[PDB]
Amino acid sequence: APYVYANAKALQDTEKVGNHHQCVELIQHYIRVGQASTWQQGAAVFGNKNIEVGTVIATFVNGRYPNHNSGNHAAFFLGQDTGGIWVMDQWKDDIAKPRVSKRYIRKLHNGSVRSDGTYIRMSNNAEAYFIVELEHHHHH
Repeated sequence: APYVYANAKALQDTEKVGNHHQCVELIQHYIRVGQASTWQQGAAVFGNKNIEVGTVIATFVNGRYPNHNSGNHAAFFLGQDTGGIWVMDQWKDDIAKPRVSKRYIRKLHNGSVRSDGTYIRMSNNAEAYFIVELEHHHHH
């Protein structure tokens, strides 16, 4: 929890924002999280008993946001249960996603991280989501 938008729950039904209506641009409109290429993988979201409503979360692979992967995604955490997580997000599809809105991301059967660091159906895989953190001091 280094980024927590306390009003993330209020975003339901708002107009999509940013220059391309992309998932990262929703976060960036309200919070200066920077470019996703700078993010460091934080604690896992699914199962985490400490994550606060509004925490900025994202898909992470091998410690980093996978810009190279069509399944990359970012969102605001809303809550969780035994079957998945509720997030607040957006993306460019004006038909499936006309507004900023909540959706349920499930823990999939055998959906845990694979040896190469990847996840099946990653953006729709609750286990792919980690808290967005800052690079530590031992980076160069």
